[PDB]
Amino acid sequence: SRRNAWGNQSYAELISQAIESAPEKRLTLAQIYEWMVRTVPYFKDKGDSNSSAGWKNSIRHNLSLHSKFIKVHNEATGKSSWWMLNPEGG
Repeated sequence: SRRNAWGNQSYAELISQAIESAPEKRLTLAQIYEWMVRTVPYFKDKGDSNSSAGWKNSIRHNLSLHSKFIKVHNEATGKSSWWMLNPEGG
């Protein structure tokens, strides 16, 4: 309701852009976080503060909710599961 500024875009859309931006089309959980700061500098100010741990959890709900994302079995012995968009469309 009070969304504005860069755009009332949903986080699912911003996460899709990051994966779509990558060539292999694959990113780990930590990469989404770093990419958001890169694709959304407005978060650089919070990086110097603990408040960073807040918005990061919100993203975690999107990864679990909306099967839009598929889980990948990391060969690194499940060190960091890779997130990918479903190939049925996108």
